[PDB]
Amino acid sequence: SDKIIHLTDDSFDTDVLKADGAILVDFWAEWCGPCKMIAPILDEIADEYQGKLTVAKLNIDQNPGTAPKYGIRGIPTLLLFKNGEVAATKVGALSKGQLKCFLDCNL
Ligand SMILES: [Cu+2]
Repeated sequence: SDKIIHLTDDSFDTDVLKADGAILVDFWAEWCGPCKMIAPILDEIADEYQGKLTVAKLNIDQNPGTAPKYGIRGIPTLLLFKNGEVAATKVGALSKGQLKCFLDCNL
């Protein structure tokens, strides 16, 4: 969890929208079982992809406003930004194999 950027509604424009290169933003909440299931998987990808992209999470309990500006309907939802614009999204829980499948396709 040391390799994962903590986002807030206020920090978002700077950390994501203005970042150069690729960011994988994880929308999640403590009440979200399937969001917690993929947290470890996300830590390994921060690891293995450390030279390719940044991983970020935004808690929707404590930050209610950013997700609607993206039409996100419930969590987990992963958004891949490239230079502050969404390139692709993946809704629902997934496995390690499915997550790197998703990444290896847009990097
Ligand atoms: Cu860590």
